[PDB]
Amino acid sequence: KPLHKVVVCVSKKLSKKQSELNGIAASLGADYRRSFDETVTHFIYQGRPNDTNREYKSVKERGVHIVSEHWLLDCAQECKHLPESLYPHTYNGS
Repeated sequence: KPLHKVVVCVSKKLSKKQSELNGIAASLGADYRRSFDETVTHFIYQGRPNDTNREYKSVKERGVHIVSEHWLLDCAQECKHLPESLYPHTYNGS
């Protein structure tokens, strides 16, 4: 369980795939919340440079890790806790 200290929350933006992303997180030992709260450590979000998305801005200011969906996908592929900084919300794929 590489993600044992993680609590993910899938952004509203990624609602279409929330169960998939939560399941990947749980497979790696993480917990998840269905909406954002003070227990979340990692917010899964896809956005753009200088993003004005409301939920993104809110989470950003709380200092929580904001990562691309590809952070979960690649952590699962590698069975490893990959660094968050390689997977900003502006990362769209390899």
